[PDB]
Amino acid sequence: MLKSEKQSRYQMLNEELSFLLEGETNVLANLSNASALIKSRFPNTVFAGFYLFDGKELVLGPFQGGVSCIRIALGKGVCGEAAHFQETVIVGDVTTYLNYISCDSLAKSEIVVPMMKNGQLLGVLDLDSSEIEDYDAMDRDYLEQFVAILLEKTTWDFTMFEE
Amino acid sequence: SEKQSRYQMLNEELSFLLEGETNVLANLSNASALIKSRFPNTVFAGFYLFDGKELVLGPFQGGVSCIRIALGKGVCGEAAHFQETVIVGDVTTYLNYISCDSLAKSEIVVPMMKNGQLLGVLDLDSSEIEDYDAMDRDYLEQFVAILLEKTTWDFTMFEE
Ligand SMILES: C[S@@](=O)CC[C@H](N)C(=O)O
Ligand SMILES: C[S@@](=O)CC[C@H](N)C(=O)O
Repeated sequence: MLKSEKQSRYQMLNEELSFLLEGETNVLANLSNASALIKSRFPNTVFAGFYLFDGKELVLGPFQGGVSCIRIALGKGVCGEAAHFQETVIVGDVTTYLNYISCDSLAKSEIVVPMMKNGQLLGVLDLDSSEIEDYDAMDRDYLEQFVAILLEKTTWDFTMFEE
Repeated sequence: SEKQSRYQMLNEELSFLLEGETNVLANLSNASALIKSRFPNTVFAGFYLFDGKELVLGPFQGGVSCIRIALGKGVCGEAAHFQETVIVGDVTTYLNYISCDSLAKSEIVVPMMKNGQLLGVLDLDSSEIEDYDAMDRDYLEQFVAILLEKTTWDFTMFEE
């Protein structure tokens, strides 16, 4: 995908997220549709979704794709690395990468943007592509701005679903 | 009509995934992924959880969808209100239907109950007409049963 079109796709992506979340704070509906949205803008996406922090590790959250890894310990895997340092992590080639937890998929490249609030790790937004070297700094800046529109629009509260 | 083995392989696959895993989020999320990958005509496969007064979009597989469904509204509100699995053979000639995907032609919603409480519903949309019959209701209610006994409805570990 051309750089100018990637840039454009991301501009409509982040705007649409703002339009979608306008007036909606539910973390469940937001996290869910967010993954649906990303998946609809990037065809190479083989996985788009979240992994939330259960307090001790990362457990699978709303996502788009095939059956995936359930839990992930910090430091381990691309997602584990990201959650640890709390910084985006990109992987050009996943087949020659050393710390990559392969939960199937035809993922050749992957990126993980950490979600943070009040110095606390809420979890991570992760995307896998069917193409090698498919994520760069452009993807990094827009996905972080995405996560930012997400958290800014979402009240991290699961209260309403208990009992 | 061997839609049974398909569903057997599916439900056996399900128990295996929840084997030693009770997190509501991890479980509901993979359940939608599992259904989706196992049934080709699936346009939407996911859940709508009850927030106290209405249905609210939860872990699903599909395009961007409706966020909240009032009880009694649409096929999801129906299934929720009557706490009984509902089936629609032709989504277009069904009056009380809520469209969130233009490619959906038939739909089946199966309620999720626990201790006389509505937890939510499992909603499946197909791109084919009358693609769901009594066989789907049996096997999907069998899916939900297994899902609800191996899953602890607890979000507390994500709060704060
Ligand atoms: C859904 S599945 O792709 C997840 C985890 C990830 N690739 C890892 O190295 O952490
Ligand atoms: C996600 S979508 O298929 C929603 C709706 C449902 N068919 C309606 O009658 O409730």
